[PDB]
Amino acid sequence: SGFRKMAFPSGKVEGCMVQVTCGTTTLNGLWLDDTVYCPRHVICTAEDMLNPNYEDLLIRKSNHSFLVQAGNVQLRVIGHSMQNCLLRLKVDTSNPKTPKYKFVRIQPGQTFSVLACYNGSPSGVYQCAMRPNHTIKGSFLNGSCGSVGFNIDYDCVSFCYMHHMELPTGVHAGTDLEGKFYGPFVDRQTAQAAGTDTTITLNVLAWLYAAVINGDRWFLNRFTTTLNDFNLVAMKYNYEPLTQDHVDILGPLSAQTGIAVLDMCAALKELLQNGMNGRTILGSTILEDEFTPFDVVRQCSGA
Amino acid sequence: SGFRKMAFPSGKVEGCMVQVTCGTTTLNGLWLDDTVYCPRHVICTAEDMLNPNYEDLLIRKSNHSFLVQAGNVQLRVIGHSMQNCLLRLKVDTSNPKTPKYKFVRIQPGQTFSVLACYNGSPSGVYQCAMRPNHTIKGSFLNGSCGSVGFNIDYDCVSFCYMHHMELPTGVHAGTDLEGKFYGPFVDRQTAQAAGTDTTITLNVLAWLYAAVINGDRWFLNRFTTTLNDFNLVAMKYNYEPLTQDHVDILGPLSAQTGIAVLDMCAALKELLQNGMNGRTILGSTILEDEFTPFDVVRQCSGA
Ligand SMILES: CCC(C)(C)NC(=O)[C@@H](c1cccn1C)N(C(=O)Cn1nnc2ccccc21)c1ccc(NC(C)=O)cc1
Ligand SMILES: CCC(C)(C)NC(=O)[C@@H](c1cccn1C)N(C(=O)Cn1nnc2ccccc21)c1ccc(NC(C)=O)cc1
Repeated sequence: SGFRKMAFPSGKVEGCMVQVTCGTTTLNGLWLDDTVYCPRHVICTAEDMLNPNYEDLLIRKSNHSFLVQAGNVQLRVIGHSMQNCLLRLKVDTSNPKTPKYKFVRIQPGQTFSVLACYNGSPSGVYQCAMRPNHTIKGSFLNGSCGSVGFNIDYDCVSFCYMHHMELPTGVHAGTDLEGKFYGPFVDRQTAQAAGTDTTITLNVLAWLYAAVINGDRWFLNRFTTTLNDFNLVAMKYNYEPLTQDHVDILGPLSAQTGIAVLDMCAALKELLQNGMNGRTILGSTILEDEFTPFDVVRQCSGA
Repeated sequence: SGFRKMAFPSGKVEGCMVQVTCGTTTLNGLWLDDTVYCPRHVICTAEDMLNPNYEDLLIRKSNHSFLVQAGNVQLRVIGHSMQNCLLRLKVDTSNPKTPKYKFVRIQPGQTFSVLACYNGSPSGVYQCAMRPNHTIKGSFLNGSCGSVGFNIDYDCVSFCYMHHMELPTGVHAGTDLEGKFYGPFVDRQTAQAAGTDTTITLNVLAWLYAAVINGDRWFLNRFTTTLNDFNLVAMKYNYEPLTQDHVDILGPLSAQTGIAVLDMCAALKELLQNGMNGRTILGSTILEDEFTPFDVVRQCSGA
């Protein structure tokens, strides 16, 4: 019993974290096989950040310009190149702790674990969602760039996020591991801002199923709804429209609990319109949207 | 920026987790140097759980009765003994991944990370508090016994919890790593129940300081209070009394933010009496009590 925001164990990722220094700037990199990946902004002076020509800035850098440390062991850089917003530093040693891995680009609404790191040293782990506006509501301080986000599936690590910057509202932006940003953001000094965000409807419905599995049932009613009529209430309360794909994804949780997807939608509609009337759901007074259907099933497991 | 429930990176602990089997029962153990620690109930049949004489049950067990696996490598048991509610299984191999470590008994209100494990394989990590009633509100399924809780301080792992059981209300009980239970609980079948719990006042005040550091200030007022007058409101709303020790602990956060401890107490008193009036604090509508002052300082870091 119980339901917690839960992160993947971080060890397989800790074994890949290194410190990358270029001049006075230090941040983190990810060492997989004989390559270290890190944000390309590591090569920039403060002045360069205002209008960087990264191609031209990189050409003036030498392999010797980069100091890479794995723990207390220096790794010699033998090649450097750029891939989108990442630097790929080829090194003289293949990481013996490289896990089975994949690079994946995740979709808005999906969740992942973040291993916050400073100076190549892991400091904490937490679970996030990629928001509809392509930011994450993380916890990052200066020095955290190059920290990564990931999921783990049967000992295979799917890396999905590398941290590049904080935005003025204090939320966070980065790239996939091919170096393409999530969202319209750019790695240079501009007035860019996160767009308006939305609540992740599918995740809220998942979390209601989790509540039911854990014994909180008070919000279930005898009301019914159609997809159209639900989406009218979603729109008013700044929720994403529910789609048929979303309904299908909720099939397994619906079958386990015996509550029809549209019946849970009727429960959510009443929660939106009326509040909780002094009650809690899994100890929350807010409707949580950072658990996916997969997270619920994984954590509540079998029987 | 940002403030998240954050766990310690779990790698140093993952390297210590093993699977312990006795007959048809499998659970987890912690392998440090040449010893594996696990809950003593691993030796029990279902029938034994009703009235176990552990001393007598253990004497009939052989070193050969225990199957211990670290990953896919079998570790041979060369001695067995009991320490309070734990078994200590001496093994033929010292764990080469044993970190610097200490065993500590934590106090109610303090937080720690839990590495949930099944069949000796880590599955997830999350942050908990030891509740005033000596339980934890964890997320554990059958098979999770022997999962551990810990903190990390400069590469030293302080182990503080080993999981033994779930209680009827769905909260969780266990021991320190000397095998002494937290709370009045026992490792046998009885009608034992968690006692009434209380909100951890010191932690709520910490989390309000974290909000201020992150830019949420709306709850600050011009009101003042005394410790006595605050404790009257604490008592009514089922909060722990604030003590002078608690006030002293909040010194650093008070100095950083410039808000006097008793002035934050006046802010909390109004929040308790009046609600939020449609506002949130760090995205919460509830007053969070599972961050200690140390957690706030660690996560918000320096400047
Ligand atoms: C957080 C404050 C603002 C909104 C102003 N943004 C930046 O400072 C940003 C940036 C400044 C100029 C361009 N960008 C993208 N940046 C980081 O966010 C970096 N960052 N990432 N996570 C952070 C968390 C807290 C603070 C800064 C953080 C950053 C990145 C690289 C540099 N490099 C050099 C040489 O100055 C400086 C700042
Ligand atoms: C969770 C349900 C109840 C409240 C009935 N308690 C137990 O089953 C308990 C227990 C049963 C009898 C004595 N105790 C302490 N126990 C575990 O909790 C175990 N446990 N720990 N975390 C759990 C999470 C979910 C379910 C069980 C969990 C447990 C421990 C060992 C056994 N051993 C054998 C041979 O039967 C059986 C049950």
